[PDB]
Amino acid sequence: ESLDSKPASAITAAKNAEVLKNLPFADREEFEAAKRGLIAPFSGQIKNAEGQVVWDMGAYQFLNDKDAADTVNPSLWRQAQLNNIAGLFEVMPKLYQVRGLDPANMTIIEGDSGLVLIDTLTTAETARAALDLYFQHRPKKPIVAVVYSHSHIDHFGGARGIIDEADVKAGKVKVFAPSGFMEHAVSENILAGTAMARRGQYQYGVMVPRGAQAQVDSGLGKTTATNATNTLVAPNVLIEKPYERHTVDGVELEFQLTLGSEAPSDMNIYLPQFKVLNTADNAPPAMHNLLTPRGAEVRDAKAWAGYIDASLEKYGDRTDVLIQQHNWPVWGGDKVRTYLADQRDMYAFLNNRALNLMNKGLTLHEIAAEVSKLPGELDRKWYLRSYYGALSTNLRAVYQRYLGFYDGNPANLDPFPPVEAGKRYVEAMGGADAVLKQMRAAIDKGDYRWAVQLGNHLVFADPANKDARALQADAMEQLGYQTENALWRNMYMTGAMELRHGVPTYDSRGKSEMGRALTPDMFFDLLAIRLDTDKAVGHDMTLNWVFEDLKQDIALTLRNGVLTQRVGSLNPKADVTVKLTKPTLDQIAARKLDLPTAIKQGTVKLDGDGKKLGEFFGLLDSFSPKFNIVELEH
Amino acid sequence: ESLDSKPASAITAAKNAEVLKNLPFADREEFEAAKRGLIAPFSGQIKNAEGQVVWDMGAYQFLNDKDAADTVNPSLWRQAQLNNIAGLFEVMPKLYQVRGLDPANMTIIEGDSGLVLIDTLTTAETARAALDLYFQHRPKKPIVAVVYSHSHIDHFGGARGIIDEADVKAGKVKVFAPSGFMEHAVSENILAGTAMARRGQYQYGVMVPRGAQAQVDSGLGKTTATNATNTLVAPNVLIEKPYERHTVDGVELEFQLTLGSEAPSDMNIYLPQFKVLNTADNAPPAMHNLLTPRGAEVRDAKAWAGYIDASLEKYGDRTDVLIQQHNWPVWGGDKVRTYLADQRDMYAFLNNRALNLMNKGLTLHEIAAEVSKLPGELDRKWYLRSYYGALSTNLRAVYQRYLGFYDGNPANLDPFPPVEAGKRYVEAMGGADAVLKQMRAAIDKGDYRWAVQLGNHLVFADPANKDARALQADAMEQLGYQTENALWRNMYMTGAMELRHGVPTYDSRGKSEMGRALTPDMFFDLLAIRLDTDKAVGHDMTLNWVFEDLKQDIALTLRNGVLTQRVGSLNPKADVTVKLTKPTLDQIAARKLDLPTAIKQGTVKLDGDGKKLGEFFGLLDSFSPKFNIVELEH
Ligand SMILES: [Zn+2]
Ligand SMILES: [Zn+2]
Ligand SMILES: [Zn+2]
Ligand SMILES: [Zn+2]
Repeated sequence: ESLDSKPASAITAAKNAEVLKNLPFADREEFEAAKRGLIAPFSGQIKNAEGQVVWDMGAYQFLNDKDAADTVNPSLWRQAQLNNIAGLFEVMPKLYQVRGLDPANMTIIEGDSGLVLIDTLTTAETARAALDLYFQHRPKKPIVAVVYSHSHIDHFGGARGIIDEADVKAGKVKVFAPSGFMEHAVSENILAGTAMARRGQYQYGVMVPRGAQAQVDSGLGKTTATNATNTLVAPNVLIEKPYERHTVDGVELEFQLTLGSEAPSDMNIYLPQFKVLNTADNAPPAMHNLLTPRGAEVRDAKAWAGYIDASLEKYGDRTDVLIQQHNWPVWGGDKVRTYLADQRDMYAFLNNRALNLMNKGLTLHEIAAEVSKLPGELDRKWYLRSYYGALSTNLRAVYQRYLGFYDGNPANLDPFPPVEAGKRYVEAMGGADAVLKQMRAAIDKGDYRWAVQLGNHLVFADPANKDARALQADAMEQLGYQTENALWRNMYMTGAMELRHGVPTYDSRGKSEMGRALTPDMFFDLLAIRLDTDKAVGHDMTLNWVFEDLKQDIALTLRNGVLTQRVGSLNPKADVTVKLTKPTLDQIAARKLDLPTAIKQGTVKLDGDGKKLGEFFGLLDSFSPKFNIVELEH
Repeated sequence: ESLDSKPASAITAAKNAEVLKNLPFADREEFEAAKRGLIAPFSGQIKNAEGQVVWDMGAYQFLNDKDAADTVNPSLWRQAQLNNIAGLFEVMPKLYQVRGLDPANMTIIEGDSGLVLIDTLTTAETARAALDLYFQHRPKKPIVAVVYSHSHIDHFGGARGIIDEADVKAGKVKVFAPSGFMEHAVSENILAGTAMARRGQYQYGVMVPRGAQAQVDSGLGKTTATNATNTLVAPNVLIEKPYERHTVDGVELEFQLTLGSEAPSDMNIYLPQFKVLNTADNAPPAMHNLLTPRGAEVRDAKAWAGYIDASLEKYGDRTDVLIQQHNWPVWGGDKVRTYLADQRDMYAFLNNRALNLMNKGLTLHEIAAEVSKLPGELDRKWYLRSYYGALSTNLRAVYQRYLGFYDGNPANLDPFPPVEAGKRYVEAMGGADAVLKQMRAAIDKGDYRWAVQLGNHLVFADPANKDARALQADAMEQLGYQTENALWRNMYMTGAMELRHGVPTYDSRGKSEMGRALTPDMFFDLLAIRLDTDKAVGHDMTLNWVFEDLKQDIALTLRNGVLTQRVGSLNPKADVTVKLTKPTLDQIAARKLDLPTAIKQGTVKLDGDGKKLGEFFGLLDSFSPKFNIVELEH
């Protein structure tokens, strides 16, 4: 049995051929929108300080000006080509977008004395790349204001690389965000972060080769940046009212809090002077995720559609062009009004149809099966295709949000873990060789869907079964070939790759400098997750922390192996008090500063049982960002 | 194959005998707390207008002063025995509680001139019955104020039976609520209502007969009311700040907002005069659900633990007795502080341990299997047992909250619907007879857990297979006999019953009057759900609605078979304009008033396409509330 990337099968290639028939020949239209406004194209490479490639558009050369392979769905192929159109873009004078040098875009407005920015890109390396391309056709000006459209890494991540941390702590540089920015940014990207990062490797297929048999696109971009630095710098102006007009450096900004939609903290941005609406990530030219593959809190389709409807109302007529922080803009008032209404109708449908079926008694997989397409004319639009988010996932995601993972059927109340259930299903079907045969029968029958369900149990029951991995991976690869959904493809490809070759060595949050923005309370929130309950039981203790610089007081309490904290108080009878400053912690947190060293320097002062601090730090786990996904631990 | 309720199996009874030894012997402590303050006991019946029974405590007589049967887990039997302690209780002079006439409790505070209430129970009938019992021992006074402690039907559903709609509308009776009450109460109980009510039939085993081989208790109560009226009356004063003091009828009320925890809209109530804390449903004497079986939004254990630690800090030192809106109070400051400390550690642990393992790479069923108990002394407390919420469910609920239903493994990206998967697995195992063989072997082995997974496949493949159904029911029954979890037992019993004798004809929301509180926007949010998209595809149209009494305008738009709405505006080019009143709408809504009848009456003015209004109402589906759960749909 082979561990090589197989070609498209008879059945795969045919399925893809059929798609050519079913796709509407209203082509070129969108291509015209992709290309319009282009100044300096980019098809090169971006490197970090050590010389490693962080972004590389050149690897996608194969998509360009060619027809679709059988190893790719034609619809996705098209979308993949569109995201290939990258570089520097003029919308209107004084208004620029840098596309295809990050999964995200960067919108820069040429202010009076300086510059106003919308979004910082994913990484400090891409951000400075973006600006570098800008300054190369436009005059050099400093940065007066930055706009975080949402609490998403691909937008706040490139921050520290283009703006100084202290100009924001002082106020010389104003930074605009949505309400509850910091609390949600740190949850998604830090508190469940190790899981999120690793699952994310599947979402964008980051370690998967770029080719027609492998990695082609990520729907709203190509993929993400590799071996680069995730930064985080907290905002100084928190927009908390539903609408707000602010003015800075001679630019008028109309903000629309779209909280709870695409991000838990998210806002749109309108520019009166230009007659332009920035929907951020709220209306991309592809169905978005209500539940992201990397893992996040479910999003609200209902609120999502209302916010789009609000945009359509409040700015629908006074807009000539709509620009987003992902993909190309849409030109002409008529077209934006139609676009937004279709976008609204989409998310509204997801919510309403799912809720319709729920009250009809359908369970999440039933619903996903029963709704095969968007209703009416929404089906025929290129910008509502399941390229990023899946109609199916999204329908399940509504059931999740309103009712949960449990389907109501007591037979699904307490499912067996994958290893347990695998072993039992294999036995039930006659053992390894019996299922292997059934797998082959299904791969020949071109039922790759069932083959993976079959193979999954087997690989989990016996991960040493080399013929099971090879088969499972082939079945997945085929599913990746057939799928319209750029994200699904990435996941099926990364699946196959890791079934075959194991888990590659790479940390998504290796270079990360996001722990700088962490307040002490967010830090101890992290330590609570880090703490090993089982070891910690028996070692009950209380710890006082006084942050002399921030004049902050936190009371940590470890009881029954559970860690809890009180911000703004101190326990009198605490076992130890730790007097220090934010930066001192910062270096203990990034492992720069040795425990016994710190006490000698005078940088950490102790009152009580010092051996308690040491023993408390001993009780912390560290998380490997390199865990198994398609086979069992470790 | 038999369809009768089977007795305990040798392994089941054995398992249940072992519980006796491992349960802590410090019984009686909890009984003394439940009995304390009892004035008037209740074991009676409560009946509706048509004389049907809505609530019967005497049905549980079998539990009283008797030892546990082999068909019920001893720990649960204890819990059941405590929930049998029902009636009117004095907490302190001027402070009374009505327990065990409803799944929830009623707190009654005697004021300067009238009565201050906390929660109104589930139904008009029970609520009236609670006040009867009170007035039978305390002086008849009017209700001056009501407090909705959270947006759960067991706390707001009985309001209309005891206070007047227009009195609240005017401001004579102050009704307090936590921020966003209406929004979340109408969402959970009306928008997703038919699903939630039916799934709720399982959660409380409503149609399951009460006895040792069937229904016995529901953790924080016995069950819910049957054949009763759910009401809803919108509050007039909303608590928006984290803490608020209010004095009404000479009663000092401190509110602590605890939004996101047990309920989206939720708060605690401190009574400084008394030195008592009402923790509503935030600290019941049992683990609570982070994800409820009936179905609702996931709950935030992190917040949950945080709010408790807040109560502990801000009220723990000035609290002599803690009272709850379910179960008995806890007496003694030292005891309440221990109690709240333990409860906080619990929800903190749930969140933190799950998140720990998540970052370690474990999936939801893996973490469920890995964590078998609460840590340290938390395991040893009666008030933290999984009687209501399950430890496994809650662990899975943390996974759901932060990551979602998808485990990251692409094999599980696109699962088959129950029927599809069932037919395939059955085939893969060698068809009905072969799987029935395997089922039989599993029941003999005492593997009731595996049996139900096996049988579910079969029953869904062919719901006419009476052996399958009968076996699956027996296995479900044993699982029910074994479980400590009141909710799970209910679910397993209801399932076994419906597998055997089908779904009985009962509407939980039969007498419901919750549509009366619905404002027009709410009513249209409901219609968009009710709308049949396939049908309404092709009938695109626009409707203006003007509410003469409310002075409110609503712009309905139906596009691509999807219904959206705009509040505060009218579209000038609408196919029709309707000018009416809220009462008028209600009567058409409750089906009491025909369409053409109303038009004639002058209560409904049309402006445009008259035919259109008719063709719009004929596009809405009706939900049957009797859908199958343990087998595929009708
Ligand atoms: Zn985003
Ligand atoms: Zn983005
Ligand atoms: Zn509740
Ligand atoms: Zn309750």
